[PDB]
Amino acid sequence: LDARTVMKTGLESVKSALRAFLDNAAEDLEKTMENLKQGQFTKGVTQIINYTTVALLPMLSSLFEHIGQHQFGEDLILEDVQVSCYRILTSLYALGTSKSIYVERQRSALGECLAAFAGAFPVAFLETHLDKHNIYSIYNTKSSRERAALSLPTNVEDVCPNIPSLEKLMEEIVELAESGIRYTQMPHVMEVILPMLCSYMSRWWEHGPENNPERAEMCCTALNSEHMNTLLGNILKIIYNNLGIDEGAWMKRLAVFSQPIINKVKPQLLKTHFLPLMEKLKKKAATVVSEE
Repeated sequence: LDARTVMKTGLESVKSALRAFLDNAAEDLEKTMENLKQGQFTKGVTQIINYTTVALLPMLSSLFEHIGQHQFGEDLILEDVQVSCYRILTSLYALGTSKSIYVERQRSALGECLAAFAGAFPVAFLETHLDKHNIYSIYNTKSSRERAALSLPTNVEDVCPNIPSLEKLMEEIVELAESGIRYTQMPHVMEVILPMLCSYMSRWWEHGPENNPERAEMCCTALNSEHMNTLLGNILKIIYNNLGIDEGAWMKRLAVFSQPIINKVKPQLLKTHFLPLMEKLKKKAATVVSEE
């Protein structure tokens, strides 16, 4: 797809076709939300679950990496498509924090779908405090009247009710890392939360005002080099605390997720906390696990 040219000059028929596609995808995701929450007992529900997990989540996630790495978020996701994507955040977060043996089988694809969408998402849902600067904000663009006219929560805190902000997600991550409990105790965080903020920072770090000193601290997201240091600290702490506990392929997926993340790491600041990773990964190298 070519979101740049499509948005700059495109026919309204195909325009509305794409907006209707996104709205219908969000609608299908929402109806799947309510009926897996109320549908613990099982089939049309099984048919729509198969539809979701086989086509809908994967192709949407693929479009998400597309938008992210082609940088097409600067054109396509602007007006009411981002409120559809707010609803998609609510859906995918409900999936991530959802506790269900039925979904435990396909939570693996859920993690990559969340990672892709957070990488492609143009609104700082994690920086609720500073979202006034974001020109992409539906609150800035839609305006209060059209916001109340449509289905907007009218609050930057309420735009994602159960979705936590970056600061409280960070305190949750550091608290669970300090606790250092078994992987099977609380897997959902490791295979859902981590990829989302990893992709989020991999996008928004160069959007950080530290990268562009001009227009700083009224730029759109304050995700600092100290923030990426903090998430490196989190990565090291959880990986060390869960080396011993039965590990898994999901960490190899997390390490692939952190591969773009460790690219931001200077190869000399690499050492003294990846040199510990050096030694505790190559004295433990008799495993299928591989990094770097």
